[PDB]
This record gives sequence, structure tokens and C-alpha cells, in this order.
Amino acid sequence: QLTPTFYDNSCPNVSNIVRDTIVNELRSDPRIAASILRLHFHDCFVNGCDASILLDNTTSFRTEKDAFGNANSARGFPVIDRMKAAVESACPRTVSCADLLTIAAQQSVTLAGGPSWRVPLGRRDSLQAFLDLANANLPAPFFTLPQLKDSFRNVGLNRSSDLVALSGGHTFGKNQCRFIMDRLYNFSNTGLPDPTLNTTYLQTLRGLCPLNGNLSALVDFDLRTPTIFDNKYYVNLEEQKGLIQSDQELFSSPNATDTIPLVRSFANSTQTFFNAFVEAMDRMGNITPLTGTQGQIRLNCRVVNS
Ligand code: HEM
Ligand SMILES: COc1cc(/C=C/C(=O)O)ccc1O
Ligand SMILES: [Ca+2]
Ligand SMILES: [Ca+2]
Repeated sequence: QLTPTFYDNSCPNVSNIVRDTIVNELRSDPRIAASILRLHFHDCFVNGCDASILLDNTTSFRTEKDAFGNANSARGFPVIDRMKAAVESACPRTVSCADLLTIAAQQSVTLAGGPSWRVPLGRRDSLQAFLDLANANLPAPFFTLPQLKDSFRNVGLNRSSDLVALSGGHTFGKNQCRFIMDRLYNFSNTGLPDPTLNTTYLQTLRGLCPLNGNLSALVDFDLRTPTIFDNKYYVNLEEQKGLIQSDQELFSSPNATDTIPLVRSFANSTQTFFNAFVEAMDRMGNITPLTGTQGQIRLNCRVVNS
């Protein structure tokens, strides 16, 4: 069983070292907290939270970094290397990369103004990476609500509260124009914009992402508070201002009978959202972990030991 006190004796300062690393990085890269939370999410949705995502290429298996959901998209890997080196200096061969990334995600959320809690610990590191599984398992921004639900259920998160609450991770961070071009100019081959996108916000998005423009340009997920972890993401959805298709479907999909009340509940109360986010985060963090003597305590998160 995973437990929050796992390193209370072996590496009591692990959480603090992780925190200090993120604080320093945030001074030069204000997007890093959002980037780290996403890394943990992509780790957990592929063979569980086993740091498989941190592995680089080898001649026997391809890195998950080349998956459609990660390539020219996932970021912050060197920052994970920095805190790992610091933790290894403070407590040699003790903290797994899987647990380190889980802590980084939680500390990232707290530093951005979100809830503060102690994550269950005790996860161990995979001995391989899973590119194909990553391409099959990571949900896409163009998914319909049924597909998003199918995506979460496939990795073990059956509750609509898991989907709605974890989607709140879009209360901060960036998204490329590439992923909303269809919503802005030709949604589902209709030759028209997505009708569930607020018309006033549509004009704004079109100015940031003009047709034939730089598809890699970045746009904020939350137009209210771009870098603050709060419940404003949900207030946006209620106004048809979710950024990507998968955001707005939580509230506008014909299959959203069960998600609509959750969106409203989280938009109405910070406390309610925060509680559900912690709950959903720990459930996602509990997806098929390697524990005990399974896997290893990777010394360099990029490669398997020796
Ligand atoms: C429900 C399905 C989800 C879909 C389809 C989705 C879609 C997206 C897309 C397309 C991006 C933009 C990437 C880019 O432009 O390079 C992204 C960014 C992000 N996502 Fe999600 N996501 C999902 C769930 C989540 C979850 C569960 C979390 C965390 C709990 C998360 C955290 C983030 C963060 C923080 C960013 C910004 C990262 C950065 O700015 O570096 N996402 N996601
Ligand atoms: C970031 O996530 C994704 C990106 C793509 C990109 C496809 C393309 O460029 O053709 C597809 C699916 C994803 O889940
Ligand atoms: Ca993984
Ligand atoms: Ca916000």
C-alpha cells in the first residue's frame, strides 16, 4: 500500500528539496509548475505512475517522449533531473523517480496557489518505456466526452468526478494554436467554428491563432487567471469559454448529464474543487504502481540502472 510517510525516516527533506527546485525555476520559467503537473499525468496514464515517461531512447525500446501527446509538447525534463540530483545528494539511492515526480506535481500545484497535501509514496521505477501504450492511452483535445470517459476508464479512473476534477489542471498552463484551429475555423468538417465556443472569445482566439498562422504559438488555458491554480477554469466552461474541445465538452456535450453538475459544483466553490482535485489526484497517483522490490530506485531518471 502506498503511504504518505514513506520517506519520513529515510529522506525527511525530499519534499523541501523538490519545492526549492521549483521555486527557483519558476523565477525564470513561470510555466514550469504547469509543465510538471502534466508530466505526472502523462506518466500515470501509461503503465501507471512508474516514471516510464522519463526514460530516453535505447536500441530496444522507444521513448514515450516521441508520442503524439508528448513530442514537441511535454517539457521540464531537465528540471526533474535537477531535483533528482539534489535529492540523490541528500539521500543516496532512496527516492524513486516515480515518487519524485508525484511530489513535484503536488508541490507545483501548491506553489501555483492550489491545495496542499501529502501524496501517498512508495512507488518504484519501470525497467522500460511504452511509446505505443502512450499513443493509445493519452486522451486527445479533439476527443468527444464519450472518448474522454473511455480514456480515463481504460487506465482505471471510472468516476466522472475524476475526469471533471483532473481536467481542472487546465486552470493554468499553455496550449498551441495547433489544437484549436478546427474549433476556430472548421469544426468537424462543417466549415464553421465550433458552436459551443463563446462568439466573443472566438474572435479573441482567432486573433491569437489566425488561419495559416504559427501553429506552435501558445495560448493560455485559463483566460481568467493564466498562471494561478484556482477554480476559474470551471467558471469559463459555464460561459462557453473552455479553450480546447475536451474542456468544453465537460459542460456542453450531449453526454454531459453527469458532468454538468460537477462543473457547476466546482465553479461555485473553491473548497469543493480543491477537495475533489486532491481526491482525484491521489486516485490517479494510485494507478498500477510498482512497489516493494518490484522495479528499481532509478539513479538517473533517464536510464535504467546499470
Ligand atoms: C481530459 C483530457 C485531457 C486532454 C485531452 C488534455 C489536452 C491538453 C493539450 C492538447 C495540452 C496542450 C499541449 C501543447 O500545446 O503542447 C495540454 C496541456 C496541459 N495539460 Fe492537459 N489534457 C487533459 C488532461 C489533463 C490532466 C489530467 C492534467 C493534470 C491533472 C493536465 C495538465 C495539463 C497542463 C498543466 C497543461 C499545460 C502544460 C504546459 O503549459 O507546459 N491535462 N493538455
Ligand atoms: C498533444 O496531444 C496530441 C497531439 C496530437 C497531434 C497530432 C498531429 O500533429 O497530427 C494528436 C493527439 C494528441 O493527444
Ligand atoms: Ca508511466
Ligand atoms: Ca487559473
